[PDB]
Amino acid sequence: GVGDLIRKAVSVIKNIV
Repeated sequence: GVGDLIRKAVSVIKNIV
């Protein structure tokens, strides 16, 4: 469900920060 697909994105948000 939701949360697994978003991870790929969220994880990227921190990768830069």
